[PDB]
Amino acid sequence: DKWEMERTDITMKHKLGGGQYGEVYEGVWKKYSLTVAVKTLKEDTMEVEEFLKEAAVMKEIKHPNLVQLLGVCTREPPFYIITEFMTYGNLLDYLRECNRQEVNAVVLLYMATQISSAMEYLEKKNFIHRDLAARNCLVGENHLVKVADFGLSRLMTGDTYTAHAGAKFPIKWTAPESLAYNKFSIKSDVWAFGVLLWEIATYGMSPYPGIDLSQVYELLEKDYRMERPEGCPEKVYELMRACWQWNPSDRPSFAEIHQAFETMFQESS
Ligand SMILES: Cc1cc(Nc2cc(N3CCN(C)CC3)nc(Sc3ccc(NC(=O)C4CC4)cc3)n2)[nH]n1
Repeated sequence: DKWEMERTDITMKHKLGGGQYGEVYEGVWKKYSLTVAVKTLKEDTMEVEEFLKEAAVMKEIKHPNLVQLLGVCTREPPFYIITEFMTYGNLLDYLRECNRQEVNAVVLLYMATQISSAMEYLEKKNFIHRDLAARNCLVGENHLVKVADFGLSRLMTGDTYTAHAGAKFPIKWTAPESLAYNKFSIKSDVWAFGVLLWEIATYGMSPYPGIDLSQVYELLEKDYRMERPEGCPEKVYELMRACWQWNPSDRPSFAEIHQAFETMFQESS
């Protein structure tokens, strides 16, 4: 189709992300002399049919805060996924390494607003992300933020995906129903967003610090929750806590979350 590229239309410049993100490069889309992100997938690093579905899904995503697909090479391995280049890389290192006089309270609101905007779009369009976290958000000029959207899944909003047993999750971002029953839904993304909020409010501290992963589920079922971060506005902490309701249906929608942050951000200005 229109998205398919020739592998030679692109030239690679630099390895990106120190291994933490696989075979990924800063590249050049030669025609337009445009810097792009390139992800190359060797065989035996993914199942082909599922990769193609993930690529098919990206093709339908158009939102200012979701990484924009530019093209794909999907005939002979290695496969390429080509996207717009986000200059500053992942939001986790960005929060950790930033000048906080510049990346201040109002910028943090701005970043949370952008991300919830992305998630509201996914919510409207029947997708779930299942790995929402600061490390999977990308930052560009002027604190522009985009959620990485390569591995999204089609699921009717409100329905539940039951992942296979033996599936491994990033425990500290993972909702109770997901940890216990492998059940994922837009509401488990809302849970994960709450943790993303905490990462933002703390400028990229590791969540549940010091806590053994084996004990996290048990703590949560007894209504333990991370404490309000130093400096974090109470309304924002309230949003965090609303996102970490035990009952999935008690969590707000992303449409409601984004509106709340919209207000705060425009007010903070
Ligand atoms: C997708 C995308 C990624 C980027 N930009 C960047 C930029 C970046 N660098 C920015 C500059 N610092 C100093 C080093 C890291 N490091 C990464 S690390 C990285 C690279 C790729 C992916 N993911 C993908 O390519 C998925 C879409 C196929 C995730 C993280 N990504 N722009 N657009």
